[PDB]
Amino acid sequence: GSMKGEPKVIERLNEALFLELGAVNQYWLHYRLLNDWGYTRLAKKEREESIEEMHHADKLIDRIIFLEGFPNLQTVSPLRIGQNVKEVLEADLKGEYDARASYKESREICDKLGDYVSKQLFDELLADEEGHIDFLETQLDLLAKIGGERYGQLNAAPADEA
Amino acid sequence: GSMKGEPKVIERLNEALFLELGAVNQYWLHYRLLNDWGYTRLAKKEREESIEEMHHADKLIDRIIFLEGFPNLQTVSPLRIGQNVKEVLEADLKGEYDARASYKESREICDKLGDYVSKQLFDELLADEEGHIDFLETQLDLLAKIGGERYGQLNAAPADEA
Amino acid sequence: GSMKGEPKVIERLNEALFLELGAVNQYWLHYRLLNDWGYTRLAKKEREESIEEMHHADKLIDRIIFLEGFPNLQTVSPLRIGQNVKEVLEADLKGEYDARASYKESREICDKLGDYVSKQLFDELLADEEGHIDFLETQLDLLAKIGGERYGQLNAAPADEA
Amino acid sequence: GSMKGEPKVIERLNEALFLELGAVNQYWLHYRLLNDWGYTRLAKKEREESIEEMHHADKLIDRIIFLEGFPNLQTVSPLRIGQNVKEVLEADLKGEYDARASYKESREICDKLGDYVSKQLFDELLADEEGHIDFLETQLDLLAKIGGERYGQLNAAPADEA
Amino acid sequence: GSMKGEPKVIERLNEALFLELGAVNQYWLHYRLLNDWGYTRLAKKEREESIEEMHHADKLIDRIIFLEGFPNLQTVSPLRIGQNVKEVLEADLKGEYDARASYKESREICDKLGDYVSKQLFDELLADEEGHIDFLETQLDLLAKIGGERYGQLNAAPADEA
Amino acid sequence: GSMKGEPKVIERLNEALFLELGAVNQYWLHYRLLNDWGYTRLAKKEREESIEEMHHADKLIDRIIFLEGFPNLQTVSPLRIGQNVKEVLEADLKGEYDARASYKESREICDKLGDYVSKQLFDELLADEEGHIDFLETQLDLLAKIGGERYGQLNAAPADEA
Amino acid sequence: GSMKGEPKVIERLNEALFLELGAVNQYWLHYRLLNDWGYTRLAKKEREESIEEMHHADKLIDRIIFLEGFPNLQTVSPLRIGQNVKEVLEADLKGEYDARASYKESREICDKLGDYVSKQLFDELLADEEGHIDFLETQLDLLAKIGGERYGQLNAAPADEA
Ligand code: NA
Ligand code: NA
Ligand code: NA
Ligand code: NA
Ligand code: NA
Ligand code: NA
Ligand code: NA
Ligand code: NA
Ligand code: NA
Ligand code: NA
Repeated sequence: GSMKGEPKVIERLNEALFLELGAVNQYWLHYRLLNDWGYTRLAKKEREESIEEMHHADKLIDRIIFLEGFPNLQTVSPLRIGQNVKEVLEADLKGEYDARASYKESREICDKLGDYVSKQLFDELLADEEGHIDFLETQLDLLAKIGGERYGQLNAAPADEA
Repeated sequence: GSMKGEPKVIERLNEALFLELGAVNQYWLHYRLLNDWGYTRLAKKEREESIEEMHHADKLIDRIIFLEGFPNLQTVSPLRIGQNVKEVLEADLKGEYDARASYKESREICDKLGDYVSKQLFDELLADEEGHIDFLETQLDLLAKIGGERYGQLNAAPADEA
Repeated sequence: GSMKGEPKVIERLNEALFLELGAVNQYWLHYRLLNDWGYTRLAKKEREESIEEMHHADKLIDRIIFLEGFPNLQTVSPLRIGQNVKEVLEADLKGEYDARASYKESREICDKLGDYVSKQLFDELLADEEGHIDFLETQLDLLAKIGGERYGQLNAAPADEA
Repeated sequence: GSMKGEPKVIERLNEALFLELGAVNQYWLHYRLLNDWGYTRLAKKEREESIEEMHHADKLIDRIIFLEGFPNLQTVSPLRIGQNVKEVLEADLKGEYDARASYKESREICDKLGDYVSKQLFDELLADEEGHIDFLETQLDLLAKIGGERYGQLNAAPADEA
Repeated sequence: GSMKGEPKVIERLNEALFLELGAVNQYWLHYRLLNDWGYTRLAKKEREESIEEMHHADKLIDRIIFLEGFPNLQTVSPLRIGQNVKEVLEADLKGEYDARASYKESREICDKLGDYVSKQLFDELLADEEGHIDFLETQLDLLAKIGGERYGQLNAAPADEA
Repeated sequence: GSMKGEPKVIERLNEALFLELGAVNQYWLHYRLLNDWGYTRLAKKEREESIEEMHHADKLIDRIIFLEGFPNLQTVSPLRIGQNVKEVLEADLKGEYDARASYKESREICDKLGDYVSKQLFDELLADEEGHIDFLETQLDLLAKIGGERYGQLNAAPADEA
Repeated sequence: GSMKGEPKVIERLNEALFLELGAVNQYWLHYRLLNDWGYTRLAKKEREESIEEMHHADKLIDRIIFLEGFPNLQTVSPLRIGQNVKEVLEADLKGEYDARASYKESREICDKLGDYVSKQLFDELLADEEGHIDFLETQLDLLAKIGGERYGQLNAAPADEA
């Protein structure tokens, strides 16, 4: 018996890790920019989401090592950095769709190759990303309906607690 | 002695139940839509009002069974589903006026037929619906005065607590 | 990228919602009847199960809206209303088998169409319904073995706590 | 201005008091008999119901004195005393129907004569009696369905807590 | 649908408000006079009753606004100000009878015009006023039986707690 | 509707139970041997793992009964009993690989036959066994790197707490 | 007045960030490898040090944004990944010396250009890195003196708490 994973499974896991490290760093930078712009409420959520992506990355790393593969943390996927509140949300949403599409294909490859526990891991990440797509599309819907300046005000703190 | 109710009283009670199940379901769907649109504060109130209508439905069911009638939960009254915040409030208000008018006529029929305890039940529901008409007309007054986009912002949560 | 679901997936979700609203209402009416008949212990469980079905309905509604579909709360599936304790259990069991069969087919359609998160939702509901089929078949087994009158007594409260 | 009530209103109030003192005493004796027969659970409920009828009697006495009438506590309405559990419930039910019919007629006379606060008092007692008719008819339904001996066992305590 | 009340209903509500503001002010002045005269116990009750009348006034104001009428707080009904303890009680009693008679007629007009929730409000105020007529007639009965000077002493505090 | 499972599904469930009872007993005996040899820390973990396998066996038994099959607890799979610390870990690892391979094939058969809830149960056990394979391969890696005598010392308690 | 930093200062800050993201990822992977190898005590320290490097990265990001520069999180410095405990410590030490040398040069450039607050930030990071060089050189000294296998045993947990 051996836990040596399928090379294609470890590749999909590393591709997920590539995207996850990009998302961690994009959310963390969006956090710092949003805070510097005054949108301290959205910034706090952005930092929470960076941390959620760190947990995803950690689960992927752990699974690759268990499959006796080598996790690649040397590179991170292309960042999309926004220059105003709406661009930040739109950039996050595009990265979420990239993750969604990647994990859907990955769960299918793991299933086809008989690695059902890795398949399960991609199924859990897929559900998590769809939840965050929910959130981001809701925020962009709200921003369109009440307008960007009111959306920014709603997500800014007053000066005595900024 | 017999608790067998007047057929016309059980009919009025079932007509109230018909409307009440419609209101439960309309408020619950309005809850889920409002939340998905970002108006998490109005959504929470909408869900509270759905639950209040469930309690009305439950009292009606209990009274019909006590009168040895058969409660009908198979059908629900026509739903009015809004597509923006103002339409949601307007749709709820129309259903409240339907309930108000139905319960006013029902208290009169129960009184005429000598079922004063059923009459009392319609009197309590009538007062409750008028309270909710108060609330909805106040919210629509506020929305007209400060404008729909500011009313939406007021009833939305920031992103770190949405 | 788009969260617009497959029309056939939203149809299966709405078909589940149709059945779920029927189950909510059947369990709630069975609750009120059982209580009126004196079987206050079985009534309390029936009301708990109605609430469990409300949570199922709520998850389905939320998923349909996320897929940008329109949840239908206007109609509810045909109710089976029992006229004694055993008929109540038998009627609930038939509705559970309807839900089981519907969700099994739905998980297969979602899987075939590539909506694995909706598939997951049907998988969780399927497990939940099978648990309730377990319970109902156990209760009907007990009722057959100790007899209906002893089963009724076991599930009735004494008069000072009824 | 004068609080001197209508003679016919005080008569209806005294007629209610007549019935209420009969119900107090019938429930209290049924309590002591049921306990002596071993049905300690039903006995405890019977004693609770005697006390509920004492509160009704007290409200009637207070209202008669406020109307400057003279409450009659010299006589009590005919008691119906059962000789087994089912007869006790049937006897209580007959007295409840007597009270119900009396209070319905009394609320109508008070209303016709313009004493709306006395009318209200009869409306509250009417609702209370209908609740107790609910309870008694439920218990008699249960007794018929599981049988009198099982109903007695259900409402008896074991010997170490009788 | 419209909550625009019947003009005659708003008139009755405003007539009640007229009397209620008079009662508030009469009880508050009677409070201050009684205290200045040394009857600190009766004064405290008088101030409590002023506050109870404020709550009545507030309910009336709220109902008029809900009916889309305009509450009139510009005028207050004629005050009856006593110059000794017995005159204070007699003056309060006369105002209570005025309120009682006004609310009885008002509940009848609201009922006739189909505004059963306003009718209910007058029914609740009517019961409340009859309770206070009870109290005042009891106090005047006591004052006649033990004599005015003993009644005054009973309702005065000693000098170290006056 | 019927919960009568596929005969091949109950066979796979019973095959899992066969292996699980073997693992329970192998871990429990390894516990007692390790303790007797002085390796009280590894012994405590071994006993914890026996109990984890008991929970697996219990879930399988429950599922077989729900499918109206008959759980077989008469036989247990071949035990591999080690005679030193490294052999104990190697023997546990071989049994874990047997369980892993059995559950992977079983999830595939349940899926093919349309029993997705039984499939889910094998998916959860599969993930659990892979976690324990992780642990055992890590311990064997550590034992090779620091040497068996140091690994034994690390997993022994001092004499005043052995 | 303007907070627009010197381009060369932002370059040094971004060069520090480049190294810091490499250190975060190297420590996090070393954490997961060490844990998988059984050295759970050293793994926990490695994860703590990854987090310390995250705080350094965060301070650098914040300072770059304050200087109106653009933080680069797209690339990370070359990782040195060890394949046994001693190589892990040696690889961490080499990265620490790279950071030390980079921050020493950076504090000198910031000082020369008159950005004393950025200079201060490099001075604080420099002190922090020298503390971690202290730790790593101490651990490598200990490993040489007691031997690698005893150093590994010392930094491994027993099986009941691994
Ligand atoms: Na993620
Ligand atoms: Na605003
Ligand atoms: Na209602
Ligand atoms: Na009337
Ligand atoms: Na369900
Ligand atoms: Na599949
Ligand atoms: Na009574
Ligand atoms: Na008043
Ligand atoms: Na197992
Ligand atoms: Na650092």
